[PDB]
Amino acid sequence: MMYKEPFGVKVDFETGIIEGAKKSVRRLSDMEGYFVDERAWKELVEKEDPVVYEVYAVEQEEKEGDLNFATTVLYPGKVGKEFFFTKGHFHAKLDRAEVYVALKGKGGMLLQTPEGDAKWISMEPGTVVYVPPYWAHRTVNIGDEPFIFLAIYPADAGHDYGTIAEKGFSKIVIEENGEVKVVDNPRWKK
Amino acid sequence: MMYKEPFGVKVDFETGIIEGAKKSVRRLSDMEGYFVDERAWKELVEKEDPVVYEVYAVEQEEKEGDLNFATTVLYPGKVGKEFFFTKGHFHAKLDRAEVYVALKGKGGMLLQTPEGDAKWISMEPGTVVYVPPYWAHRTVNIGDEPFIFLAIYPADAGHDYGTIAEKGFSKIVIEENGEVKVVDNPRWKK
Ligand SMILES: O=C(O)[C@@H](O)[C@H](O)[C@H](O)COP(=O)(O)O
Ligand SMILES: O=C(O)[C@@H](O)[C@H](O)[C@H](O)COP(=O)(O)O
Repeated sequence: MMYKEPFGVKVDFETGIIEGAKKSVRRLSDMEGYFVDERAWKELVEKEDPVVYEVYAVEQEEKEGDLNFATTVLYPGKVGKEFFFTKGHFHAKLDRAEVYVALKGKGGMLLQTPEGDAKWISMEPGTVVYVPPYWAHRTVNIGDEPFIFLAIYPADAGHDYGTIAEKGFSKIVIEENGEVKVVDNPRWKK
Repeated sequence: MMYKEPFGVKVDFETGIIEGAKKSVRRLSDMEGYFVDERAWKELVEKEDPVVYEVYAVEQEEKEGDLNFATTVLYPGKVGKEFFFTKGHFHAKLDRAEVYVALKGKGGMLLQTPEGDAKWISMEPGTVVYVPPYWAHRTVNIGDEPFIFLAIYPADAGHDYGTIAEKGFSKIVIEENGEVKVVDNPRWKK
């Protein structure tokens, strides 16, 4: 058998860039049907179509017991009142967990069960977040600078984006009167 | 079914302390039969019996797909010429991986296959280390201050300390003439 080669990689905690990893880019135009204010979404796409987030991932062959890791740089912004976020997903193998480490900026995680119950966990540098089996998860940038974090997750966890793409999360994170709010999603189908 | 509660915990990157986690302490006297210079080991135990390392672990019920994480504070020191290190272990389920994130200080990882081939990966703050399936792993502090890191690993990986307790690693990390060396272990049985 081949024993895979151990390695180290440099991660820059100031930029989130993983040396040699290769950036994946999600622009606002890649996120139709995600934000509550659909007209605000369309206008910002027309005017700018900004980068919402970038991901640097180091991934193994899909195998039980193995581990992937990735950084994300989630840029600051709003679509209407709603802060920039990641698409969010369940695992394909639902019972897989994740562990996140916040590195820079100010943000948080929205989590949701298949039944639709949602939780918010605030994230500042040094916060480690336990993403349990069976929960979907989305990260949100509530500040004025990039929100940067590292995620470690099973190599065989896979992705279910579709469920979230259709239903969204049951809570949204917005700014009103200069204050950040977590509130029920008015468009939540269930 | 119960969906486990998501949570965040504060990790202090300067001290490695995980809030609320509860310290496990490994003193030099807990490591008989680990260092090459057995007389140097015995003398330092008699004179001081220093703390070699402390671990703060956040662990789940042993279940496929779930994740544990832990910090270690590996203190600076030598037993003779040999730098302080962790005991080191294989997983009980051998094909489980780990991911480490170096936070503070200067150190590195020694890895070894069941066949006895060994690898060294240098670790400074920001270095992420991929610990592959089937490898044993030990961390080493090659500097003058605590070496602090975070590890994420499968909840069902388990521990095999016994193999390492009897055979050691095939390489040692020492200081000679003010320079750090990685060299063959003269006492390596195989
Ligand atoms: O481990 C993870 O889930 C992350 O690396 C995310 O994939 C990343 O933050 C981007 O979010 P999403 O995959 O939901 O678009
Ligand atoms: O994930 C790990 O393996 C670490 O948390 C180690 O357990 C820790 O560094 C202590 O080393 P050992 O378990 O080999 O005594």
